[PDB]
Amino acid sequence: RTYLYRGRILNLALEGRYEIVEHKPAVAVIALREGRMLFVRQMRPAVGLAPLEIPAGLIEPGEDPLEAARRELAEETGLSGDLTYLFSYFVSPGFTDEKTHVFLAENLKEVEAHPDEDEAIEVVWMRPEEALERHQRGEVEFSATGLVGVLYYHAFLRG
Amino acid sequence: RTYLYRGRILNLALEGRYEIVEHKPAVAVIALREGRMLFVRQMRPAVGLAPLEIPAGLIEPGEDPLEAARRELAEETGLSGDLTYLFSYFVSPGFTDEKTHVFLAENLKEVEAHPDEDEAIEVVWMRPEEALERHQRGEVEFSATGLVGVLYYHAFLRG
Ligand SMILES: Nc1ncnc2c1ncn2[C@@H]1O[C@H](COP(=O)(O)OP(=O)(O)OC[C@H]2O[C@@H](O)[C@H](O)[C@@H]2O)[C@@H](O)[C@H]1O
Ligand SMILES: Nc1ncnc2c1ncn2[C@@H]1O[C@H](COP(=O)(O)OP(=O)(O)OC[C@H]2O[C@@H](O)[C@H](O)[C@@H]2O)[C@@H](O)[C@H]1O
Ligand SMILES: [Gd]
Ligand SMILES: [Gd]
Ligand SMILES: [Gd]
Ligand SMILES: [Gd]
Ligand SMILES: [Gd]
Ligand SMILES: [Gd]
Ligand SMILES: [Gd]
Ligand SMILES: [Gd]
Repeated sequence: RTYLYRGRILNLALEGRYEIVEHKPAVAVIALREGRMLFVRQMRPAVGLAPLEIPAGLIEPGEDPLEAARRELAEETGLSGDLTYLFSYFVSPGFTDEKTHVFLAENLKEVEAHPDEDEAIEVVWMRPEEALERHQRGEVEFSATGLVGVLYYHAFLRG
Repeated sequence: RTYLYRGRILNLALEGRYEIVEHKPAVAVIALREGRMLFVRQMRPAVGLAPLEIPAGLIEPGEDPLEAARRELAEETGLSGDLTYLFSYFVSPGFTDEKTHVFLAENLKEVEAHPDEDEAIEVVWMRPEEALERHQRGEVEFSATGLVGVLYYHAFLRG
């Protein structure tokens, strides 16, 4: 495996004829409250639009999945909760090793008296049914984390 | 956006401080039959293991999503069926523009008298319940397509 580029959140390498992109692992948090799921949107230069996602981020040096999940939820929404590990997935094993760990957040609580808002992120509480409905009409795009959250909801959280 | 590398299935570029990986779009096919979902496994150099996935592939030049879906299902499993577009998602909008289009395949039929097997792929018909169960114990890994298929099943195909 020879490297062509070593960067901030990724390295580009070649293994034979295989182009490989090493990428830090990540976390995603599904949070439901009063029939609404906590989605987030932000400027995504790579795609040129802001898809519907759920709180998520890269695991930082020194962090395990659970810890990164707590930090991302706290930093992007100013919330904490009781987290439960659900499952993980490789975003695109055909070229990258980025692995995402998904958690469920319950009993949401303000991290502090007056949470410090994240300017780069837009918090969007929305019924998972609406997110899917709108996506089906081509009105909104999904990130893998957003779609996984929506599907997980329909499969195990309704009622 | 300046390019550092132009390759076969991806280009590495820089947009300001953002590292961007342009990648061809892809397709995935969820197929259920007799309580079993059609999963596939193959050597994935990027991750060093063979996660549980569903028939999937890159959209080739000249193809639209539906056509690529038909080809991948045919080439990886030797099957055809009535396809229905379900939804799409960006695998990791934080660094790549790879977008995946998911379809449902019903009324599966042999593409030909004696289907030509794909040596690089391992076809694994398995109950989605078992896939999830085993993954939960750390016995098998999931690709985004595999997890999406499993969750979709639990949300809309049981009964
Ligand atoms: N990183 C790579 N570099 C060069 N050639 C590759 C690579 N990955 C696959 N190939 C070649 O392309 C052919 C398969 O093409 P695809 O139709 O795109 O399917 P595949 O890559 O096997 O799986 C596609 C989808 O699953 C996930 O891994 C990923 O998200 C991707 O969108 C194979 O015969 C293989 O030789
Ligand atoms: N391509 C990039 N290049 C350089 N810096 C980046 C990039 N993407 C994000 N950043 C920087 O990192 C910080 C955010 O880090 P993360 O915690 O990793 O979260 P984010 O990248 O915003 O979303 C993470 C997850 O969602 C999906 O887009 C993707 O699958 C990723 O795993 C931001 O302040 C931003 O400046
Ligand atoms: Gd984030
Ligand atoms: Gd972050
Ligand atoms: Gd504060
Ligand atoms: Gd609606
Ligand atoms: Gd494939
Ligand atoms: Gd293929
Ligand atoms: Gd044949
Ligand atoms: Gd079992």
